[PDB]
Amino acid sequence: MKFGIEFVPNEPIQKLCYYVKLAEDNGFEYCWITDHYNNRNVYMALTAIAMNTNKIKLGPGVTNPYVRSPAITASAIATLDELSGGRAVLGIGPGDKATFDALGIEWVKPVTTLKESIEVIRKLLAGERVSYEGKVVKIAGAALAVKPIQKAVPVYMGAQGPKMLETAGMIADGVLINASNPKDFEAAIPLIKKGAEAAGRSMDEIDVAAYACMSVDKNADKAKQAAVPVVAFIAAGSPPVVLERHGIDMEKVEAIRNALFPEAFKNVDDTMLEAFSIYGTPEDVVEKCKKLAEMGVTQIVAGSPIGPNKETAIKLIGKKVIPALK
Amino acid sequence: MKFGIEFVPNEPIQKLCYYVKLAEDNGFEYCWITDHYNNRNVYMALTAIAMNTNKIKLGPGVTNPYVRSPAITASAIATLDELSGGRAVLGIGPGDKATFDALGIEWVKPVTTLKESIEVIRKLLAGERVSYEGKVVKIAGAALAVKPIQKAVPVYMGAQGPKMLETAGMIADGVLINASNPKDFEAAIPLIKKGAEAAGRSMDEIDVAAYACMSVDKNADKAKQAAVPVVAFIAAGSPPVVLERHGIDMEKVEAIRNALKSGNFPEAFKNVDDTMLEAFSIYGTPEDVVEKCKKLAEMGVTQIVAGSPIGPNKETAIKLIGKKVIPALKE
Ligand SMILES: C[C@H](OP(=O)(O)OC[C@@H](O)[C@@H](O)[C@@H](O)Cn1c2nc(=O)[nH]c(=O)c-2cc2ccc(O)cc21)C(=O)N[C@@H](CCC(=O)N[C@@H](CCC(=O)O)C(=O)O)C(=O)O
Ligand SMILES: C[C@H](OP(=O)(O)OC[C@@H](O)[C@@H](O)[C@@H](O)Cn1c2nc(=O)[nH]c(=O)c-2cc2ccc(O)cc21)C(=O)N[C@@H](CCC(=O)N[C@@H](CCC(=O)O)C(=O)O)C(=O)O
Repeated sequence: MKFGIEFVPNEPIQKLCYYVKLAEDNGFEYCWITDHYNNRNVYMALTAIAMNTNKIKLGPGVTNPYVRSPAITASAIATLDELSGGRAVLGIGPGDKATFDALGIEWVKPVTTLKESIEVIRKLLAGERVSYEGKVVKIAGAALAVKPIQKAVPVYMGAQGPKMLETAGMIADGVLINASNPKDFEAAIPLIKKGAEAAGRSMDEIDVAAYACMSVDKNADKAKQAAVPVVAFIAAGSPPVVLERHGIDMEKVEAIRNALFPEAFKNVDDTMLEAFSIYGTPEDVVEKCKKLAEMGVTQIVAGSPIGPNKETAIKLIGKKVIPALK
Repeated sequence: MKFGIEFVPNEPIQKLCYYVKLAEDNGFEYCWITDHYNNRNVYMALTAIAMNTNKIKLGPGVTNPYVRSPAITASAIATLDELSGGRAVLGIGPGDKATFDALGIEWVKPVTTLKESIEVIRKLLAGERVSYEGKVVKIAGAALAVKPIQKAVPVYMGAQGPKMLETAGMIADGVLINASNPKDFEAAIPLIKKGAEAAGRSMDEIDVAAYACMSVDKNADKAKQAAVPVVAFIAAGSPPVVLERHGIDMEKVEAIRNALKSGNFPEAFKNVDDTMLEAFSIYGTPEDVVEKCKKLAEMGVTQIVAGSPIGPNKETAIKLIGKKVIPALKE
């Protein structure tokens, strides 16, 4: 099993550089930084991370076709790959309606715009002159001067909806799914497989990644309790099909959505902690990851909280979780 | 053949970080930075270099037991290995009398000092609490809190003389020999092998490195011209044994010795001839240099250090070596 780590660049980048180097020392293989206009800029954070790291893969987790021209994205990814000596990965997704409303941006065909941005980004990274008259994305004679070091920078798609999961199976080198429980993947992987069989691809070409809420501590209950605030936020934002897949009292969920705080947090129960987070001792967490692996998951991203204390939990994971899971 | 690159940190450290990143891009595997009190500090240079690189191995080429405590050398190396994610190498040598006469440092038994220093550095790096009552190095209760990432950081000895070569066979993970010609390695690798056999070691455990003067250019004569000033210095400093081995006109040498002594660089270079260029440098076209490196591999060289001048232009030369030399010699 491969492990990733994710951070919002909402603290001074030096602190983030410490966490990621700590993650590299502890055998994490992927570093994913969120991209939102209100936080520190993702590529500037990835530059500093690159300079403080040596082996860990890194890149946006995830950017999108809208807040920058896909041409700019491609050139940013190439710069990162150059600087890091061939370690870049491109996490890319459609974004969200709240953002583009705020920014005055049209949320044009999410699935198509993404598919086509990705095809255009792959070609520019290959050093091709690109003339591409898509439905949404339209390029005329663009070329990069900057080159990546890798022949093909991996592209990981964020996908929650059915079409995106299938579109990912057809084009993506990997898929980031905001899920933490094996049932979420029993459903979504066939949807990716459908796309992958369609396009002639084996599932060996596709890193299915669990972008999970993790919370590991030496004390099971200290760990469980660190999970609670993120779990309460998940339950709120989940669509009913997920609510029905794991069997969640929409009663609590109206009480959590409403309370949102300590009232929101009080209504979080054990079926929700089962459903939206890998929590427990290292031995509990090692077991939950084993199960996700049987379901086709090849990367687990230890998202927030990483534990009650991120620093302590990164180290605990390095000592007692990563080596037990190959 | 693995390739290394050498650099004196005598320009702003950002310029050096560019050259090393460029060498990494171009497939060089080792970066060796000299350690002399008059230039930029070797470990501050290596720190910056580590932050601008990702996979090239890096270290001092070479430090010595005298200008810092060996315990300070150990923790500096551990700090480098931590920062770089496990890429450090410790190049270490006895230093030189001229420096320690300048600095008021007694050049005590260079071979026993070096062996004892290397042994203490390794025990320190292995995390041991160290009490060591050597003939020169005496340590009581010392222990590092800083830990390397590599279980064993490699130790490369710089070695020109036969007792230093023998010692390297017994204790070193690699040997940096300042020489560019197969005749030097014919003479030296038997000496290394004797120490290895005495210590019970295979020669697969030992990276024999030619710390060479290299000058490559699409134009062989331009390459040759660029190597002269460095060759002038190597001929001048060569011990007497080395110059007869290669048949250097010893009168052309003294003329080079006086000119550099006075700082008369143009007079020094006027006295360098083809015999010293073939003796003390690897020069010419990429095809020429590839052939010369194969003749070095034949004597038992497993790393070539593309030392100064690298080429007429360092930046151009690093790229040409990357494109036309390293791939040809890559097992
Ligand atoms: C757009 C939406 O896609 P979704 O897969 O359900 O959810 C998208 C999320 O993944 C998206 O919000 C991500 O960008 C969020 N995301 C982040 N978004 C950000 O931009 N920044 C972040 O840092 C970020 C982090 C993050 C981390 C992990 C991750 O797991 C995702 C991340 C959707 O509606 N998908 C539908 C497509 C429906 C649709 O849009 N149809 C249109 C277009 C179809 C076409 O024309 O091709 C139509 O009917 O015409 C589906 O899958 O069926
Ligand atoms: C001490 C001297 O050793 P040497 O092997 O000739 O030293 C030449 C170089 O290796 C040495 O000067 C290096 O430190 C110089 N050097 C630099 N030295 C620096 O300190 N900084 C540098 O950056 C540097 C760069 C460098 C790069 C490559 C390189 O290959 C050498 C480098 C010597 O005379 N050795 C003889 C005699 C050994 C000896 O001293 N025996 C004594 C001592 C006995 C005892 O100590 O126990 C005796 O028998 O009485 C021998 O090897 O046989």
